Amino acid sequence: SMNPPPPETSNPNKPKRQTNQLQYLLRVVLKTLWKHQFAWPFQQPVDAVKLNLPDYYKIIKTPMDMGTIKKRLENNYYWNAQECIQDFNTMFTNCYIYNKPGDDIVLMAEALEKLFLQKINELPTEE
Ligand SMILES: COc1ccc(S(=O)(=O)N2CCOCC2)cc1NC(=O)c1[nH]c(C)c2c1CCCCC2=O
Repeated sequence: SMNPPPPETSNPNKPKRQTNQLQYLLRVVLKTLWKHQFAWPFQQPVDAVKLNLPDYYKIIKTPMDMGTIKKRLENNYYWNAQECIQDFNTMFTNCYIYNKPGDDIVLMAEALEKLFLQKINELPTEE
């Protein structure tokens, strides 16, 4: 089976804005996770073809990854900070759905999620 197309990163029909919360999500939250030592499994969509995981997209129907989130922020895809925070949480939830306690990917996701929470708990004030 094929990979699905990656999630849309630009919608030409959506209005666009810059906010301090969106700046924080890209330049502080995403950036901090992007340069972490456990970021590499989460920097792009799971390639179930090359990795030979034919059941991944039978189990994961809302795939999400930091490469997609990064592009969404850079393309002003998100109007509300909540839309971006939901994508991060979907990415982590997918990991814990597909994988088991003691898996190396689970320990990596847990460390990244701890850091995500520390950064998102300092989300700046809304305009
Ligand atoms: C054995 O697994 C890999 C081996 C090499 C590479 S790779 O970085 O060398 N490379 C990626 C681009 O295609 C060429 C190979 C990646 C991965 N894997 C991931 O990235 C990844 N991420 C998640 C979220 C996941 C996974 C796979 C584990 C279970 C599902 C699962 O939850």
